[PDB]
Amino acid sequence: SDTQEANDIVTLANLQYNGSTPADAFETKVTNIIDRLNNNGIHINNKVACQLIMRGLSGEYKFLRYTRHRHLNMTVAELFLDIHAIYEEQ
Amino acid sequence: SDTQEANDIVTLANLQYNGSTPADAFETKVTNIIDRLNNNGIHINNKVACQLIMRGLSGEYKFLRYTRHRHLNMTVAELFLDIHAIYEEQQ
Repeated sequence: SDTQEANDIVTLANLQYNGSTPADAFETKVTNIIDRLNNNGIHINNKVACQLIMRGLSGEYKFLRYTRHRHLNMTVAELFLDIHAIYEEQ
Repeated sequence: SDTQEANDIVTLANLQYNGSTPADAFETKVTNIIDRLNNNGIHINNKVACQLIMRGLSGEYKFLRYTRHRHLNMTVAELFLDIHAIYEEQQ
C-alpha cells in the first residue's frame, strides 16, 4: 500500500522470535520484508539485516548474537539455517 | 561504528515526541539519522521518513498524522516547521 515501506521498517526494527512461530513463517516473513524494502529502493544488506534479526532473537536463540561476531560476511540464509537447526530440536 | 545503521533504523522506527524535548533537538536527531542512513547507502525518502516521524507523534502533535493525508509530497522540513510552530506556542 501507500504505507508499506514504513510498516516493513517498523516490523524489521521490532522483530521478536523465541521459537513460538514456525521458523518457515519467521524466515519468509523477514525475507519478504527485505525484498519489498529492496524493490522500493531501501537497501538493507546482509550485515544490517542479520544485526536486526539477531537483536530481539531471545530464549534458546539468544546465543546466535554472541557467536555472530566471528560471523562477518554472514548472509540472512546462513543465519536462518541456524534458527531452523535450533527449532527442529524442540 | 559497525552497528550504526541497525541502531539508526531502530531509533527511527520507535520515535516518540509529545513536546517535552525542544523541537530543535528532535529535528537534528531525526535529520542526522536520515543523513547517516543515506551515507551508508540506505535512502529513506520524504514520504517514508514523514510516515515514521508522524507515527509516535503524540499529545498536541497527534493531529499532524490526520491532516498528513491531504499532505502528499510533504517534505521532512515542511513537517518540522509544523512541529516547531506548535512547540513555540506550548512555550
